[PDB]
Amino acid sequence: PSVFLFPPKPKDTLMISRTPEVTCVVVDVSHEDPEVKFNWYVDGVEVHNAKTKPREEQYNSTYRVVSVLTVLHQDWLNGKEYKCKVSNKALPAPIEKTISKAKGQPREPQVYTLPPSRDELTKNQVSLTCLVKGFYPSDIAVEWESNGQPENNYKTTPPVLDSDGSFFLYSKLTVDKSRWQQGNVFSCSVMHEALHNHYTQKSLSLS
Amino acid sequence: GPSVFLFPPKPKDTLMISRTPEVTCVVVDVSHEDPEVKFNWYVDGVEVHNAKTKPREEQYNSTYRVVSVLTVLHQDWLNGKEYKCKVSNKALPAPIEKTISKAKGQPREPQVYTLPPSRDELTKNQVSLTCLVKGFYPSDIAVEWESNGQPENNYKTTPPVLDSDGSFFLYSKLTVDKSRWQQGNVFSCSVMHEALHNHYTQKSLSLS
Ligand SMILES: *[C@@H]1O[C@H](CO[C@H]2O[C@@H](C)[C@@H](O)[C@@H](O)[C@@H]2O)[C@@H](O[C@@H]2O[C@H](CO)[C@@H](O[C@@H]3O[C@H](CO[C@H]4O[C@H](CO)[C@@H](O)[C@H](O)[C@@H]4O[C@@H]4O[C@H](CO)[C@@H](O[C@@H]5O[C@H](CO)[C@H](O)[C@H](O)[C@H]5O)[C@H](O)[C@H]4NC(C)=O)[C@@H](O)[C@H](O[C@H]4O[C@H](CO)[C@@H](O)[C@H](O[C@@H]5O[C@H](CO)[C@@H](O)[C@H](O)[C@H]5NC(C)=O)[C@@H]4O)[C@@H]3O)[C@H](O)[C@H]2NC(C)=O)[C@H](O)[C@H]1NC(C)=O
Ligand SMILES: *[C@@H]1O[C@H](CO[C@@H]2O[C@@H](C)[C@@H](O)[C@@H](O)[C@@H]2O)[C@@H](O[C@@H]2O[C@H](CO)[C@@H](O[C@@H]3O[C@H](CO[C@H]4O[C@H](CO)[C@@H](O)[C@H](O)[C@@H]4O[C@@H]4O[C@H](CO)[C@@H](O)[C@H](O)[C@H]4NC(C)=O)[C@@H](O)[C@H](O[C@H]4O[C@H](CO)[C@@H](O)[C@H](O)[C@@H]4O)[C@@H]3O)[C@H](O)[C@H]2NC(C)=O)[C@H](O)[C@H]1NC(C)=O
Repeated sequence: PSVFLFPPKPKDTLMISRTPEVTCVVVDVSHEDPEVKFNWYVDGVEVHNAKTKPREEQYNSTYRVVSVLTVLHQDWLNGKEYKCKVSNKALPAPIEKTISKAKGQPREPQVYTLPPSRDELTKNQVSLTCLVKGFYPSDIAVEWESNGQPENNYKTTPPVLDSDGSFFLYSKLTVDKSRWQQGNVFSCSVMHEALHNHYTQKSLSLS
Repeated sequence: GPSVFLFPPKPKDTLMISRTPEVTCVVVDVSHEDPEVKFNWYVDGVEVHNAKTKPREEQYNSTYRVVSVLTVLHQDWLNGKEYKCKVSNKALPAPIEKTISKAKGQPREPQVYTLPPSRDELTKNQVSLTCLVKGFYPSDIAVEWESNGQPENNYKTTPPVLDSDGSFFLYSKLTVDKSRWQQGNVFSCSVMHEALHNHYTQKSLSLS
């Protein structure tokens, strides 16, 4: 019997219209001892909002029990602590797990778009690059668009700790060479708490 | 009870015959009651006898740690042989077996591209030189930067990322003083991977 606690998605905390949530997952619940119990706290003050999702019977004859707590955007971004407490018959003592946003002064990301290398122009597809550096903490969302429509053939690296204590990442969008050569505009969109309106975009085109 | 961890060789050690690649079997949580541990090693299921076992080390939590190292042949690892470490201890009901090998699949040659700093970044005192490596399989790779034949210090590389075609990509970022870039120095990104000729390639970047 083990307990894991998961933070909300960055995009959910940065847009007021979306619903962020903390997730508490209990694994390795035996058939002999069901009836896992959940206690949730926020800065020590107990809350009663959580919902217990239906459990799954797994392939190795165990169960996974999930509890979800909805959180306010300003609570999470202010640094409040969330504690999940799990009690089962098989456990000797209740298990406590805690999570919160990383502490420290937030730092604004710098966004740079880089066109394909000239050597890549011999291929059928080319890579468009979006470098995002200098940001803190590491919670961030990156998306690509063109003509106001989302592009989907992109992949983003995990954040990497840089030598000055900030984070950086790269996002790579793959497009057909003919779309690049015709002059279409491609945009890298970045969402982070230290940005004005939590959002900025940078464009790239051959022109 | 004891736990067993098996570690692969470092990518640079398998790619240069002058270096020595090694597989490491590490056993933790050996009790003070039953400290005797036995190792058996197999390569493709055939037992080998040239492994080197270090003396047990007492930890501050009243347990022992034991390490056994097997030196491997470069061609054996690159040909996909499987290495098994088996650990026997009287506190166990059965021996513990762990297996490791190179990732399965056909190797694919990396494409290496260097990208100069963005124009918007030239207002800064430091600039970023970018090395993109894409299309490679498997993900075991080594990336380094140098200038004028001497290694550069201030770079960081992302972990490999699985792309949409089943191959991997990564980026490496070198941070340099703007003055060094604007004076026409040559910077070079070097890459080591099994699918490259001589396991090595290099690509340069300069103002010009
Ligand atoms: C019997 O079967 C059990 C279950 O069946 C599964 O078995 C598996 C082996 C597998 O084969 C499956 O086929 C099968 O279904 C099985 O139980 C295992 O146990 C594993 C460990 O023993 C456990 O692995 C851990 O996984 C977590 C992360 O798990 C998430 O990611 C995986 C993919 O990596 C997903 O598959 C999984 O479903 C989890 O999903 C994430 O969580 C939620 C819900 O999905 C998402 O969050 C929400 O998402 C919604 C949208 O869906 C909203 O967005 C919402 O807002 C969100 O909140 C989240 O997005 C999901 N993520 C992804 C990517 O999808 C890892 O964290 C573990 O890694 C640990 O590694 C080290 C080494 O131990 C640990 O030290 C470390 O711990 C912490 O690390 C911190 C670092 O900062 C540190 O600060 C802490 O101190 C430290 N703490 C401790 C105590 O160390 C990491 O935690 C680990 O890999 C499996 O997940 C689990 N199965 C399942 C299904 O969960 C049994 O093992 C098996 N055998 C037996 C004998 O019983
Ligand atoms: C008693 O104490 C032991 C020693 O710990 C010391 O004392 C305690 C009090 C602490 O202060 C420690 O910090 C201190 O070191 C404990 O041993 C540890 O046990 C845990 C498991 O219980 C081991 O965790 C496993 O670690 C794997 C990676 O380990 C590498 O990296 C470590 C740093 O991150 C490093 O310390 C290790 O030595 C090891 O280093 C590699 O060694 C090889 C060969 O020598 C080299 O080739 C590599 O280059 C080295 N790498 C680096 C980065 O240097 C993890 O991979 C592993 O996770 C895997 O399995 C888990 C499931 O268990 C999966 O969830 C996961 O996804 C992954 O697949 C696992 O976490 C730890 O390594 C042990 N420490 C040492 C030093 O051996 C005892 O646990 C403790 N016992 C009790 C009862 O308290």
